[PDB]
Amino acid sequence: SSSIPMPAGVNPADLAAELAAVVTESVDEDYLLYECDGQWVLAAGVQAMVELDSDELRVIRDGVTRRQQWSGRPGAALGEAVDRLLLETDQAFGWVAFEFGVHRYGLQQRLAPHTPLARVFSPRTRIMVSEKEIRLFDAGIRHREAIDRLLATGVREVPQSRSVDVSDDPSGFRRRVAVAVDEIAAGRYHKVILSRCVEVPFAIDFPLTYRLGRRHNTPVRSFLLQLGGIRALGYSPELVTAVRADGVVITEPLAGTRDDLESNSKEIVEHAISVRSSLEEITDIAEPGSAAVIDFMTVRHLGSTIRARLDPSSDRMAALEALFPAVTASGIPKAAGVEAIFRLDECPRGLYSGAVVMLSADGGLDAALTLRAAYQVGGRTWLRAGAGIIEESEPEREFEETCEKLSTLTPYLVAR
Ligand SMILES: CC(C)/C=C(\Oc1cccc(C(=O)O)c1O)C(=O)O
Repeated sequence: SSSIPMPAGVNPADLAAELAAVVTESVDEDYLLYECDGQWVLAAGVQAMVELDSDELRVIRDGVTRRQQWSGRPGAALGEAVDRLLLETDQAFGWVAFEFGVHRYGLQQRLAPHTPLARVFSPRTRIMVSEKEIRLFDAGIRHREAIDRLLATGVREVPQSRSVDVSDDPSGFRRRVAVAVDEIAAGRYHKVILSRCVEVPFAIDFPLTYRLGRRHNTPVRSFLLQLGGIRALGYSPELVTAVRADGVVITEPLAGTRDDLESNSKEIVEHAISVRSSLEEITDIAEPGSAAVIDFMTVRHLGSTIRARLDPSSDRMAALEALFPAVTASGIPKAAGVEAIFRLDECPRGLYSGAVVMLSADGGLDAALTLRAAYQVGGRTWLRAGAGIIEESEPEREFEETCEKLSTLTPYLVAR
């Protein structure tokens, strides 16, 4: 490591995002910026890439692709490969698709071939930005020069945003909600989350947009990425899993949102069910006795925090797998909710309702639930937002709730 104190009057998110823009202009490299506990970590460059797909795992280093057959749990396959990366570097970063959480409910055979489950990479360089300092790991000369240039000029002003209409319902979200409700009435499941996609008809600047949104959102984690043809940014509302080096496993389910919240029976029940659900799953991977709800049904939303100690027969990937996908983005019971999503949502979800991850050689894992994000693939730019569906839900109300959820990003999109 090296370091260079943070200039006063400069916000770490803005600076980290600018650095992402700057390094991109000069070196034209892939990156992932992850915000975690006051540290904005820019993982710059891909030294080695792990691609996990439904049919194959690939490790790509220096343009050389090494393909792998895998069977069993996706977590084991991802885990084995990632552990290898972590022999050479301290951290690895990436995203996990929603579809990583399909084998667990037996739904894998429904995936098309070459369906992406995770992309995890070890970076060439790491730059960490906190209010206190800027830390450099394995920064070469262009990277050093790039930081210097940024520090020398300081951040660009964010241009004004360009609006998008989210009123159109091309995917029949209203119709699909109606269908889900009938099934719920019919006892197929209690809850399911469904979503819609709102195309953005103009290109956006991802780093400038991420900065604008960040000012106006307060998330558990945030991310900006340019990774393998995918561009994305997001302020994750929820922590799916964290594993500490000492083996403490944390998960933080949230079933609150829109006093009345703390007393509302519907919200209370919905929450209690997730907490109980998280506990059971965490129980699968936990040292016997260790699992506890340390904060319960506290309003933050309504959130609880569940703790456990990872069992020695178990590992970080298995813990993520056990907790995947999050209830908040699937439904109850989880197997039925997931199956319903396959039928009733536009798949494959990919990054939506998945996780963005940071892993460490010390056994660390940090996984954040991906909602409130924007994406660019191909020439396609879009947003995705969803709602929880229960027997009582009405489609028009649900449509507006997605609208509300999309207003986290809609006012803040900078073009280019
Ligand atoms: C913290 C978080 C889990 C709580 C909420 O947020 C969401 C839940 C499900 C889908 C989305 C979405 O944006 O598509 C979402 O934002 C909530 O409204 O309950």
